[PDB]
Amino acid sequence: IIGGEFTTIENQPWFAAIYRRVTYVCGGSLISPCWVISATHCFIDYPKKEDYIVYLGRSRLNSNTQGEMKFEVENLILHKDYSADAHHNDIALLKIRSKEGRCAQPSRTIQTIALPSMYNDPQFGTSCEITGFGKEQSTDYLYPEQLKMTVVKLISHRECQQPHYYGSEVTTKMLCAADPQWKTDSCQGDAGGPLVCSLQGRMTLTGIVSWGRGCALKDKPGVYTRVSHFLPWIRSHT
Repeated sequence: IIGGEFTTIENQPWFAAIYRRVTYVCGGSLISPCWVISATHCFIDYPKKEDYIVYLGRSRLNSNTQGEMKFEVENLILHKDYSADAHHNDIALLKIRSKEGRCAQPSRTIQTIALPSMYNDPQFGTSCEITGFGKEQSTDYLYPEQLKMTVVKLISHRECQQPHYYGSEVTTKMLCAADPQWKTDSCQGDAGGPLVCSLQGRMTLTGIVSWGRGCALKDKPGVYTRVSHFLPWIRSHT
């Protein structure tokens, strides 16, 4: 996360920290006790489910947050229509199961996030939040030890397709979001994480961090998987 602020898991209780056996891989979001949703490009190079570890209720990258839960990946579902270069259908599902053979157990540091209703997204200009352990600066080598979050505004497909933006690289299955001053944004390491918006009432997983040209660059918004356009897929796989 470029700019923004530090936070603890209490402020984004559905955030899942995904690692590979051990280094960090990507963020994710708990949509149900047994299911975490993320981005396929995060695991494409290592599709083997047994190579991953998922944590819930974790606020620190390399330290065990008090109250956290650790899970193995019982099923790593990548999207069969995924394609790259811009990422298409960048969505993935991880069915979690602890060594005790149980799914997530809700708590003050672990809760689920509601999915959007079919094709129901906030109006462009709406402020939403993004969370992750990604770089705080494009030139950084290290990722922050403390979870971060920030606010970005939804950009219409109209605007995002403009010349100076992404033109045709962005599709209707993607959502663009950025800061009006381009001073804050998601970055390397934030992929798979949540783009949460208050949809007239409740916090809703409107998007999943997917891709972007650089980070916090003028006319280069963050691009997110448009969750409200993947409900059939999520439904059929859960």
